[PDB]
Amino acid sequence: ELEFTEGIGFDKGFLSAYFVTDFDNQQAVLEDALILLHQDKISSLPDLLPLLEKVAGTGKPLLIVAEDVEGEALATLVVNAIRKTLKAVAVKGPYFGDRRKAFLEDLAVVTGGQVVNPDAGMVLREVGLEVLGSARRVVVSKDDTVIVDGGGTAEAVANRAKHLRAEIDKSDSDWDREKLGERLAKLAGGVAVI
Repeated sequence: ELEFTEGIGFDKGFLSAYFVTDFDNQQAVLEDALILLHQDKISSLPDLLPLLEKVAGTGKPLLIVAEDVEGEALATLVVNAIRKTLKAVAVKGPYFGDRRKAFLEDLAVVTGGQVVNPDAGMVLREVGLEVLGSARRVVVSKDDTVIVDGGGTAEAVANRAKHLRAEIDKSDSDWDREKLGERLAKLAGGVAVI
């Protein structure tokens, strides 16, 4: 079809009500935000602090999409979001297994960021603003997240789309093909135009 819903979204909402910016619509709204995509779970504050201090210094709000966010890391995130010293929201990644990791890569592609993957050998404590994606607008609801106009490049998006189409033609499972198809549809609507 030619119709599509603006931005890229998934059925995962905020991890804490303390991140809510508008209780009328029960959602957290971020404008011109920075986006951290983390493969694993974020819990250690020391490991996350260095990047958070950098982000806090930028004045832009932050969306965090990880396997899960908890412990002392979630706490300082909540606290600083309340004080507004760092307007942020933490959300959990949508799917599971390879599909889960593949979707974070999709998000990184459309937002122009880089997935932080400790399993690959990366270390959060040493990453800078370069690993962060960007989006003109982010809206996190109780059970869903939508990202509008990501900062990804034309070639990264085009290549990812070509990659998904190839996966669709080499798939011998209708169930699988359909999942790939929905990722392709979402991908397209997440990037910024003009």
